[PDB]
Amino acid sequence: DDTMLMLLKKDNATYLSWSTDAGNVVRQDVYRSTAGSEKIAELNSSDRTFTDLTANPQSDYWYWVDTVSGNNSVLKSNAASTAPAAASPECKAGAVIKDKTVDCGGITLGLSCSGDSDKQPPVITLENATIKNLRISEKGGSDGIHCKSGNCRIENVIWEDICEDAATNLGKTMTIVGGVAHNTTNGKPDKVLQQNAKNSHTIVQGNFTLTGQHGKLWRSCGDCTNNGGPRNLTIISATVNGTIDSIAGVNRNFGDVAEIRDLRIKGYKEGKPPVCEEFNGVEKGKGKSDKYGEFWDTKNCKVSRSNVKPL
Repeated sequence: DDTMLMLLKKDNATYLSWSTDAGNVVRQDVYRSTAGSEKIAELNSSDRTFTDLTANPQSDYWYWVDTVSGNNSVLKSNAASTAPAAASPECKAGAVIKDKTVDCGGITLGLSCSGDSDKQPPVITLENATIKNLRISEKGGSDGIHCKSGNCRIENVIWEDICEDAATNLGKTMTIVGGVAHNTTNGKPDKVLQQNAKNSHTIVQGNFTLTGQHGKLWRSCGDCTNNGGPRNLTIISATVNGTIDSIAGVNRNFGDVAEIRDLRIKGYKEGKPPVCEEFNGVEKGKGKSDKYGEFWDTKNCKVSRSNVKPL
């Protein structure tokens, strides 16, 4: 077994993100160098990120995560450094990966970033496939990672700067596990997740973390050509350590369901940001998509106020 730990020192914080294949985990421990290191956090079994706000900004640090399994075995990750100093051969910029799992070993990949609104090429295309331990470059964000078909998993990816989208789902299920996505504001509104296919499901888990200044996490298209649903989103666990305009927008009439379980937002107050907003979805050229507002515990917004907590 191995745990791959990566970090992003950015936005006055140090973000840890990792993937592990250790089965049956019950606890995770976070260590930071300073008697060669100290335990700075004890975590649940499912988180795959951690935000360190107590580190000295001027110092360079090393980090470790330990996972504890049911057989009492403790697995230590690689040491990860905030300062600079194995990858699958298929880990290339613009690659199309099919029916397999690919470990990029923490390398950085990227194409370019236009700045225009037209569709940009994905840095990675997944067809019923999984990618893990990858950094998408600041200058080559392009259109991030695409799930083109089947079931895709996106595990421990760090978006240094979202270009067009972070991830786009056309398949059956797209599951994001841990990872960290940075964005800077400003001409389309910024958005993290993109999901145009119907009968589709995007899952966000492992405490996937947004940092910087964001627009929307996710919005089912309100006025697209051949619009319809259901388009589904499930946030098992996520953290927004920064600003964001809104979380999830669903079309009430097309059966979209946003289910949100464990959402943490910096300085969260009800309505700031709105969490689940319901809209009327329309066909392109047949009016605008009206906003009904923010809702809780409805057929389309499966989220309770207890599912969202400040930070």
